[PDB]
Amino acid sequence: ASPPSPPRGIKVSEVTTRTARLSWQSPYGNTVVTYIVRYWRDEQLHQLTFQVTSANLKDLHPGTSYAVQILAENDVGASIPSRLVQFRTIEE
Repeated sequence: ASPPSPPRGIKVSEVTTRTARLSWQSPYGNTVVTYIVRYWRDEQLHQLTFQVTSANLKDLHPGTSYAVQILAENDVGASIPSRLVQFRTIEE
């Protein structure tokens, strides 16, 4: 066994004033893998976990730039992070 490879194909599907919806694909095979979503304002650091390859980030600041990483995790440990994805919430 070994840590999983990174999540793949990360897309920011929708963005609103206070939410951002994320989509991705499971990592290349290395067992059960879950995910760690780290996001922050790009100008506190937030971290949430998910079992499915989608996440709706909530109660974000309007008209704000965000960075987001996603990591895969199994019972060995976490993958190397995704590349950083940039998105921007809609102004109020």
